[PDB]
Amino acid sequence: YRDIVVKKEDGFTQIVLSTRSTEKNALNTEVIKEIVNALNSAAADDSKLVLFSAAGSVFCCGLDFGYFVKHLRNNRNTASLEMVDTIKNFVNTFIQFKKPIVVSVNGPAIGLGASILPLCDLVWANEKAWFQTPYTTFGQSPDGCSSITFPKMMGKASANEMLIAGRKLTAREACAKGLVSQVFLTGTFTQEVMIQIKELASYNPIVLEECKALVRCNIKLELEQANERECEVLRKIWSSAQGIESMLKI
Amino acid sequence: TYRDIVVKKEDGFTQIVLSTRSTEKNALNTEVIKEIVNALNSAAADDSKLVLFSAAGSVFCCGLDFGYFVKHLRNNRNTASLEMVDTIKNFVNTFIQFKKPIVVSVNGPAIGLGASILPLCDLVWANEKAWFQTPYTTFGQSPDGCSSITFPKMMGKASANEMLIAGRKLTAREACAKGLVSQVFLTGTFTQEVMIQIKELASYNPIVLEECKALVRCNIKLELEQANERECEVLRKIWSSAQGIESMLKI
Amino acid sequence: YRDIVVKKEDGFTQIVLSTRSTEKNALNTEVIKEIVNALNSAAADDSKLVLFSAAGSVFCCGLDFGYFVKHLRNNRNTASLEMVDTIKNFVNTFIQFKKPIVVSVNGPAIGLGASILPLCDLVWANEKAWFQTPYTTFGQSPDGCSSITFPKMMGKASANEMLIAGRKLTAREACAKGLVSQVFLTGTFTQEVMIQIKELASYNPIVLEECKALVRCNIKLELEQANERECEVLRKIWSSAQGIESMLKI
Ligand SMILES: [Cl-]
Ligand SMILES: [Cl-]
Ligand SMILES: [Cl-]
Repeated sequence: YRDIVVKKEDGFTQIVLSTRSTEKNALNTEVIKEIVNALNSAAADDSKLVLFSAAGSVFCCGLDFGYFVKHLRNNRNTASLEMVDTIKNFVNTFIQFKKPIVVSVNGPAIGLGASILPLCDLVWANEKAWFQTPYTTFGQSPDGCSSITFPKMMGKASANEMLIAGRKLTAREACAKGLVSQVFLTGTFTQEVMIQIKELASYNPIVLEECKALVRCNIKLELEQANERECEVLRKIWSSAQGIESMLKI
Repeated sequence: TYRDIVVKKEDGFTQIVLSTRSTEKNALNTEVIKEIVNALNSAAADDSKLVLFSAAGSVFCCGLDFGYFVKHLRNNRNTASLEMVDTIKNFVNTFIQFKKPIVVSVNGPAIGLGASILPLCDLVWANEKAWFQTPYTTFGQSPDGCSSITFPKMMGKASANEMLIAGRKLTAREACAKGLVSQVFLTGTFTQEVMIQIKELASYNPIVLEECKALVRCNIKLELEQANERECEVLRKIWSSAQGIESMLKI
Repeated sequence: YRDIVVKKEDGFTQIVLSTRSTEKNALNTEVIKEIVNALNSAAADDSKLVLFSAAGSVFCCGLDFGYFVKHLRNNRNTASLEMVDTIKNFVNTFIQFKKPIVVSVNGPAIGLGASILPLCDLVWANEKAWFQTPYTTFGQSPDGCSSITFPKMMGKASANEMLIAGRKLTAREACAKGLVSQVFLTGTFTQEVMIQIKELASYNPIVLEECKALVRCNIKLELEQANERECEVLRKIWSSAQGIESMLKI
């Protein structure tokens, strides 16, 4: 791996976002493929859970648009179709993943950076982290199943303040909305996380998987279907003159 | 031309102002419902990217005008309840089918049917002094506007029932904590803040706006139509009963 | 009876948990069979609604596992089936119940004492009450349909802070999450519940039965299947060696 660090500790595996092929941990095709491959290996591991974290001032600014736009500019529906396929499979990996994923957010989560969070099982955020899905600004419709997961958590109209209006949520605001599930003090953030993760790793593996399987059970199909619907709209938008024009805006 | 509402076709948005003259406090009667349906239908058809739905006076909407309805019900109960139920069902259905985003601006109390329609819109912008109430149990009715499912969806069932059964009032800030309101504004800058935020929304791409709304409502639109049918059948039963009329007369 | 008091007042029946057979209103087979009997009776009453309350320092500390681990020790195959069957029928009684159930929580609600709350219609809690489902310390999968009701009400990530992380919620934070529906000041708690309950019981019977029917019809089938799936998983955990090893800790 070039763009992530994977550390298999006592009963859990840390996947750390730490990109060098991109800035601010943006996701290009190759970063996404390392994540998918690291997750696939943790699934085959004897890890009980995954900690998903990031290094740097930003957690994840989401899709690297500079990278995708260059590909989209030799033409056409092709680059469009490939990029959606990549996003589709990325989101699905999270949807299908059987072990708990605890996400540690120590900086802004933006776009696909924020929209995959509700696909995880616990979301622990530094009080300094913030969250946004500036879709209307990007000129796209929702990704990461957010068209269903934001309304389920916070209700339609609060979901829309993020999906339609593009508003930033502080960590505390996102937690009252259900997007973050626990807020931590900045000074002691990383040690607070490790202590609580080692506690979680100390529990029984069968009860952790069975609890996730029972919460997973009814929601999985809905998420697969949301992802499919989201991807179909992105295919349409990203192969339109309009959609391409929008992605080109910085 | 409209008697009870004002429609403003603005820069990339349509503005529908509830401003009734034939009822008090923006109460809804048959005639006010039909104008609103009509205005929505026209906004659906023209090149507005979105609708701003608002009100004038000291209340947003006090819901159904029961003084107006109990008079017809008193004359022919079987026939008048079918009518009442048809117009409400179709009022609600108009909001369920509307494909463009509806932003509602609430600048005073929203009561009964005036609160229960809010969850069918897309953003709910409230002045800090607005409050919200569905006193169905006080009125002597069951839920309307799909609130039987939209309130449990946004709040959880028990919190839903504090509004649906217990008849409790929510300030704008506590309605915001429960998902019914989505943004709260200081009273001093309410309408100017609303107007700037609406123009920035109207600056966005129409296809992005409508696709996003379509995606969000996809797995729920059927559920809403079905709730509205269920609700209105119970309402038909209650408003055609001796107890129902009596309850309505005491409002 | 022995462990409960039934009080049939003007338009409502009150069921009071005050256990002598267990400590802190914990549930054994006998306490559970009494609650089921009271409920079935109340369903046949002319009462418009049920008030469910408790006496003592705690509301309900959940399953009495010191009682259960005992009978599981010798006959480790069929004592589990017996235990899960009692639990499944206890939960089903709430799922099926047709009149409103208001629950009054005047102290901690722990484990199955907490997870049955979402099955009732209103949950009035003293500000001093707190809520916990410490399943992963118990070493069990969720019970009471918490696998679907906690996620539905508060979002999946917030739900897992309870389901997986075993976190305690005060009455106020349980109210922000949708689990409690009204918090009361402690000095007048009792007075206020009785006043508000007689208020509710003064409403038209037809309209109370119908708001409950309109809320209930969309969700009951889901609740029944969650119960079935939760019970199956508990069959397995509680009959396994590591399960019984878990059940031993007070
Ligand atoms: Cl950096
Ligand atoms: Cl006025
Ligand atoms: Cl005691």
